[PDB]
Amino acid sequence: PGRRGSFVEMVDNLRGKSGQGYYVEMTVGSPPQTLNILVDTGSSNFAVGAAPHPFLHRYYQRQLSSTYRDLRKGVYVPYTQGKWEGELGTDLVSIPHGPNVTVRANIAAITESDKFFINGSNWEGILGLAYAEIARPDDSLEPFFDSLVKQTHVPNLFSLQLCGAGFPLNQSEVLASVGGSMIIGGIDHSLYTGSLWYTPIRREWYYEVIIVRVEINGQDLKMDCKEYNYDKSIVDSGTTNLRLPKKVFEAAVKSIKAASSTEKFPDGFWLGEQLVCWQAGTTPWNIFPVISLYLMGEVTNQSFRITILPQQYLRPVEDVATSQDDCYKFAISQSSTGTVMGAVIMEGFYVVFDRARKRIGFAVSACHVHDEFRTAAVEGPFVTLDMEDCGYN
Ligand SMILES: C[C@@H]1C[C@H]1CNC(=O)[C@@H]1C[C@H]1[C@]12CN(c3ncccn3)C[C@H]1CSC(N)=N2
Repeated sequence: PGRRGSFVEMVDNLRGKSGQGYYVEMTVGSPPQTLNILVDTGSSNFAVGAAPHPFLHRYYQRQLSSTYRDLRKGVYVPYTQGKWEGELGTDLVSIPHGPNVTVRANIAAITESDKFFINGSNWEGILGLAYAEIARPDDSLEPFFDSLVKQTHVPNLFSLQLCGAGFPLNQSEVLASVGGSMIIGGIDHSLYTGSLWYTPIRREWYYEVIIVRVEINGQDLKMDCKEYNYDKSIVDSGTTNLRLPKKVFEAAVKSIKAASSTEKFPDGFWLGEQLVCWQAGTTPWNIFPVISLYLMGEVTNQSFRITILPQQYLRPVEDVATSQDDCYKFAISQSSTGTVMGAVIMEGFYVVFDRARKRIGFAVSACHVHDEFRTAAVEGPFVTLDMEDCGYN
């Protein structure tokens, strides 16, 4: 049967790119104040700029909202590479290109920050879509999606199609371009090809999953599978890169270098810091390997795999000269906090966050970048034993 798309009202509601984030339009307050909001599956707070900042063109003005409620409590969120801090309250919230509902939700009004807002990103706040366990300051602060489900008939599921262009976008192009879809309350069949395969959500905190096998061009990385999930593996639209635990990163980069050895790149490239450039149109995709992550299936002793191309893990960037060369950064990097399946991974796939059934679905994205010879893939099943043992305790 032909694939019908039954969520037209939400298709194409995102903008952005992997390096700066994908965002959706929201409104807060009465009368509605429009803000662009980063979709972040790796955190659980709805937090919006609420005071001037050099990188904000607008911000939430609580004094202008008749429906604002002050919770008279602060929240401070320091993290590895930045901080956000603010004041808790509630207000009415809508998603214009979302379900036709308005809900009362917690909002952290950000008053101070450090390397949080991104120059030219076009977003003014973040929508943490993960679970209450990791909400700040504590799990009593109900996340937005939990409020949405509790207050409306919206089904307890959302799905993301993040669409990488495969080439750089400036602020102008990125403002005019469709960056993907967030389907609130359903699955839109127009956004993917082939079958959806589901992996269990291991625990409802982050969107935690279990990786059971890794291959580079079909060659097994051959690590103890616990290494792949040390100390967790998560799906995080608020991270650019595929991030891998130190040991796994070292093994993966060794293998990717070996596969790509017909061309030599500086250390700075492999450290994700330095761009590589080729003459227009000549990027040698074929010398770079595909990468497969096998995920625990829903059936006992079954796994499936997702396969990405260099068109996913090489992130398009602009040159210093803004030349006609095609340039990229290596978007795989080291983690000390587990595997992070970030935006560059997610760009390969339509990802279904099936909270109701405690599972995450993957299918090949209708908007993934590929070439005439290779495409991204989601394939199964494989017989895989002792998969629970891959999880870290
Ligand atoms: C793809 C986009 C270009 C990337 C920029 N990403 C971001 O600015 C992300 C929103 C942030 C955070 C908000 N963070 C946090 N940690 C604990 C509790 C609440 N918030 C951590 C911080 C980094 S990782 C993450 N998923 N979310």
